[PDB]
Amino acid sequence: SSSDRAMMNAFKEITTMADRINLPRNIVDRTNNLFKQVYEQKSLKGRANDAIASACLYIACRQEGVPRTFKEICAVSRISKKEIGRCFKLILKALETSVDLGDFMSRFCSNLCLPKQVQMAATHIARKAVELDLVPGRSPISVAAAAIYMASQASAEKRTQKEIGDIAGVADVTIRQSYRLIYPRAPDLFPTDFKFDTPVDKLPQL
Repeated sequence: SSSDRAMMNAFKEITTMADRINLPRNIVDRTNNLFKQVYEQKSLKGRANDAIASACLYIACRQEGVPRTFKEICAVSRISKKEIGRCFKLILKALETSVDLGDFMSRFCSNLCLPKQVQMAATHIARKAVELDLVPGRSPISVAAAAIYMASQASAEKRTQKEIGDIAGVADVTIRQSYRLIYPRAPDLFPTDFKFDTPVDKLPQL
C-alpha cells in the first residue's frame, strides 16, 4: 500500500538513525509506535516523513531519559534542525490535548469534588471580577482559587484555603490576597439565582 510503503521506509530510517547513535531497541520500538500514532494526522500533512521520524526519535529519547540529543539527532538525519524542530512542536500539540483557558474551574472543581452549581457560581464570580477590573495584575489561577473559595464557602460544600491551595498549586497567601479584592463586591459577583447556605454578608473575612 502507498500508506504502508511510507511506513516501511520510515521504520527503515528510524532503525538506520538509531544504530547511527547506538540507541537500544526499546527506544526504536517506542519511536515506531509514536510515529504510527502521529504521521497521518492534520498538522503533519505535507510534512516530510523523514522529519516526522527524526522528531519522533528525539521524543522517544526525551521520554525514556536518554539526554542532550536535539543537535545529535539532526546530525544523523538528512533533515534540517528547523524542519525537525517544527515537526517536534506539532507532535507535542498532537500528544497534549490538556492545558489552560475557567478551564481551571472545570479541573479544580472535579479535583475538589464540587457540584455543577458551585463550579458555575465560582466561574461567574471569577469572570465578573475581571469584567469589573476588581483583580488587576492578579494570577488567573489565584483569582480562580479565591472564586472557588468564595463560592464553596457560600454553599453547603465548603472547602478550605489549604486544600484549594493544594489543588490550584498556589500559596494560601495568594488565595487570601485575591479573595480580599473580590470580598467587597461579593453580593454583585454571585449569580442572582444562587441559593446561599451561608448568607453573602456572613461570608468569611480573610
